[PDB]
Amino acid sequence: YTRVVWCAVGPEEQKKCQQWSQQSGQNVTCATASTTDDCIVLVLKGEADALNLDGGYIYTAGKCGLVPVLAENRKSSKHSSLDCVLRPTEGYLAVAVVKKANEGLTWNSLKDKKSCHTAVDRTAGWNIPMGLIVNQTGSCAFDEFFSQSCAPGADPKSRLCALCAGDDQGLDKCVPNSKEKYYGYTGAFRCLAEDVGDVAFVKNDTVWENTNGESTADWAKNLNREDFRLLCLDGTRKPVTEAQSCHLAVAPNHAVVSRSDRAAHVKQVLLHQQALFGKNGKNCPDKFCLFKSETKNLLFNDNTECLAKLGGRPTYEEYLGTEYVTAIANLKKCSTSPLLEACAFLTR
Amino acid sequence: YTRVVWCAVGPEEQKKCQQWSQQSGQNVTCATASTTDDCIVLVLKGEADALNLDGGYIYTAGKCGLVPVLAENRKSSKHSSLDCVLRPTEGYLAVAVVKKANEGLTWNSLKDKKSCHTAVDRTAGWNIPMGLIVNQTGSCAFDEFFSQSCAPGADPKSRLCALCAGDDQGLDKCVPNSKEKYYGYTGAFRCLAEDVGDVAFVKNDTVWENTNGESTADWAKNLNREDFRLLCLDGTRKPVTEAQSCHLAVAPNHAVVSRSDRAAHVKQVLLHQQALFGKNGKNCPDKFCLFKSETKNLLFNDNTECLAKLGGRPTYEEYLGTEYVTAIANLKKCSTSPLLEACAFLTR
Ligand SMILES: *[C@@H]1O[C@H](CO)[C@@H](O[C@@H]2O[C@H](CO)[C@@H](O[C@@H]3O[C@H](CO)[C@@H](O)[C@H](O)[C@@H]3O)[C@H](O)[C@H]2NC(C)=O)[C@H](O)[C@H]1NC(C)=O
Ligand SMILES: *[C@@H]1O[C@H](CO)[C@@H](O[C@@H]2O[C@H](CO)[C@@H](O[C@@H]3O[C@H](CO)[C@@H](O)[C@H](O)[C@@H]3O)[C@H](O)[C@H]2NC(C)=O)[C@H](O)[C@H]1NC(C)=O
Ligand SMILES: *[C@@H]1O[C@H](CO)[C@@H](O[C@@H]2O[C@H](CO)[C@@H](O[C@@H]3O[C@H](CO)[C@@H](O)[C@H](O)[C@@H]3O)[C@H](O)[C@H]2NC(C)=O)[C@H](O)[C@H]1NC(C)=O
Ligand SMILES: *[C@@H]1O[C@H](CO)[C@@H](O[C@@H]2O[C@H](CO)[C@@H](O[C@@H]3O[C@H](CO)[C@@H](O)[C@H](O)[C@@H]3O)[C@H](O)[C@H]2NC(C)=O)[C@H](O)[C@H]1NC(C)=O
Ligand SMILES: *[C@@H]1O[C@H](CO)[C@@H](O)[C@H](O)[C@H]1NC(C)=O
Ligand SMILES: *[C@@H]1O[C@H](CO)[C@@H](O)[C@H](O)[C@H]1NC(C)=O
Ligand SMILES: [Fe+3]
Ligand SMILES: [Fe+3]
Repeated sequence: YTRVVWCAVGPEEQKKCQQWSQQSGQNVTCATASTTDDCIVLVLKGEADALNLDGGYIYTAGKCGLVPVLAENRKSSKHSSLDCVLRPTEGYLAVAVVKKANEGLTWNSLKDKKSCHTAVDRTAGWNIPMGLIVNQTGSCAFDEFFSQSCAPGADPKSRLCALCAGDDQGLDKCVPNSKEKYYGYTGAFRCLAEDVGDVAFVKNDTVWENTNGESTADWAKNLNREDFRLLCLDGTRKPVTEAQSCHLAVAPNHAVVSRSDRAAHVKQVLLHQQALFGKNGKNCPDKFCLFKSETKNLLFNDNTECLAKLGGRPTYEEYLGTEYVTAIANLKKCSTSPLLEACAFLTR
Repeated sequence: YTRVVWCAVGPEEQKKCQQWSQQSGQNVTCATASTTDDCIVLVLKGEADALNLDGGYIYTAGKCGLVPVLAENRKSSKHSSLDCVLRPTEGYLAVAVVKKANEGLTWNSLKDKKSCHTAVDRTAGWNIPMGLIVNQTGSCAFDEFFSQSCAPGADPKSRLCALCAGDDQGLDKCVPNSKEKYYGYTGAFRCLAEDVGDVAFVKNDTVWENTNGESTADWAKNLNREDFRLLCLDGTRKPVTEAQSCHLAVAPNHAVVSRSDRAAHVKQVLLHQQALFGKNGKNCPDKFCLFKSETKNLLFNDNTECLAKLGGRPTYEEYLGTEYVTAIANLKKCSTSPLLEACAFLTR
């Protein structure tokens, strides 16, 4: 079996996948599922081979025995002659975002506000913010800390999914895939920009990438950077330019995960695949571009220069980092998770 | 060893072979095996010398180091003046064939349909259709694409062998030799003519050759040309008369293969052998006709005028054509093969 079966989450990621298969000549093929946890189960079960996960989902995959393969790398500030595949990975900035018009909304005034999230169990939209909120309150009532939220993945009949809009017919409310209007980085931002929520937990890069006409989709083009403000742990409301000291935490990059037995092969294929269809690649933009999806961060983030290597075969722990592992572990004492609990025997 | 040891597949091909031996005065003799792969292994091992293979089987033979010797060549409409052994080869038309009666079955609704095939790994019955289906779906789960199939050679306990009937006691279900009821071109057709399947992947010529009493065997004689029809890649359902732009792909002719050292010998013996017992032959029909097989396409196709030479020194690649070689290679990224793996190994 020399093909690598990519798991796509939802029809958008699935149609991109379909193309990737065709252009790579079935070097890559596609399994599909509604949610990322379903895909993690597909990879567990041998019906798929690999997928690109947010660090939060990498915690779950690693609890189920999967390992990381290749990290994402995005344009750096240091500017290095070292090649993208060899350049050290940077992290990204998890930040809270508000409309500047809503004054008097600081860190310490978030209770009973409407919040927007990428999805449940992701790093910027959930793990870091909710972990911090639980730490301060001394309470596991993250479910009742906000009046309403949109957090795809949560209990669909809960208040954490009250704000999620579904697709366009309004169906599949709060499924954690891009079919949902407010899924993901982009979706949490949109959720804020149409003021369905008061704060959005995203990354630094989302704010710039969707403001000042960088996205010429409906909601986004008209958006404006100065109308938005980064809440800090201190209690301030700084502008987006001040992200380097107004960030909630530093988040490990979305990385590819696979089973151990299939790791080295998947890496191989992917290293070559990005040569063919990556940023500066032979068939990019002729036949297919792997890291470009028309602003929907499909399969990978759109701002991915390339997939960088890692040192050795790292575990999910080494990759994510002892301290982020602990922050996650602690947030998860507040909440049992089916996939996590079914797998919990693998690490005892 | 001036004898050419022909490999026969099944007792049916074996008993025709036997006669061919006797009349040719042991200029040719017979080895036997259950399947075509087994015969290719006999040629590898020096235990046989040559046999006539479908283009798909020629790819496998070529991965194991065998070379083509003489193509089959069929009654043409054009050129027709250069003698048969010197006439350029034309290819053949791989087509999908359905009962006309079954409306609402085009190309794009073949999922969950019942399929009939010549055998696994052949050009018209397997490689071209499945290759396209895998390309369309972006998925290597071709085994689960059709509800049931008959594809001799597949895992006999699988669903791709569910429909195959065996011989007459029903034994040897789904072995890819003519003793199984739905093996080969003819066998795929019949699988349709008795509606055990909904589509059959065969060549143009099979359709005419079994309809309108062109065959006076049981199932075939009563057939009508217009009760069967050809699905197109566009999605149409045009007549068999319309084969020329409702063809799935162009198929390289069934060719004889041998080991590389024995090629030039086998050629001469065969060119002389067809002079003796061929279409236009001194001992045909008197004592033996090499290209007539009791309507069972034994050893060679029945519509074979003769064996034509090949241009230059061809590899299995050159003969089949750079593009169909790739169509095969990709479909085989979805499936490991024992003989191919042993040959990817031992010859290197
Ligand atoms: C699909 O995946 C295959 C498998 O990796 C890719 O084919 C491989 O790519 C190149 C193109 O010929 C070959 O690599 C080179 O081989 C030669 C030795 O002859 C040498 O320059 C280097 O050692 C280098 O590795 C390799 O032979 C080839 N593999 C096969 C089996 O042909 C292919 O590029 C991928 N295509 C797409 C569209 O994804
Ligand atoms: C927060 O996210 C934004 C958006 O990704 C980051 O800004 C981006 O930073 C890179 C590197 O600093 C910029 O590239 C630089 O731009 C100049 C063009 O003047 C170019 O010559 C250099 O080669 C260099 O790559 C990039 O333009 C910029 N993106 C946008 C949309 O402005 C920012 O660095 C992040 N902030 C923190 C604190 O990490
Ligand atoms: C089996 O194969 C051998 C070939 O190796 C056949 O032997 C050949 O038999 C013919 C006579 O039938 C000989 O032909 C000669 O041709 C010239 C014309 O250029 C003529 O002048 C001679 O008088 C003679 O007719 C030929 O020499 C001979 N070849 C060998 C190598 O001995 C044999 O007939 C084949 N038998 C069957 C049943 O296939
Ligand atoms: C699809 O397959 C059918 C059957 O294999 C092809 O029809 C056959 O075509 C040959 C050559 O065109 C015909 O031979 C002709 O016979 C007549 C005598 O009646 C003669 O006038 C011509 O000189 C030529 O020799 C043959 O009769 C015909 N067979 C049948 C049963 O109709 C057809 O050409 C194939 N079409 C495509 C597009 O591949
Ligand atoms: C089949 O794959 C080819 C490349 O091998 C691609 O160009 C084509 O688009 C694929 N088929 C379809 C229906 O897209
Ligand atoms: C809160 O602070 C940090 C989380 O940022 C954590 O290390 C610490 O254990 C927590 N303690 C309490 C009492 O919440
Ligand atoms: Fe993330
Ligand atoms: Fe064939």
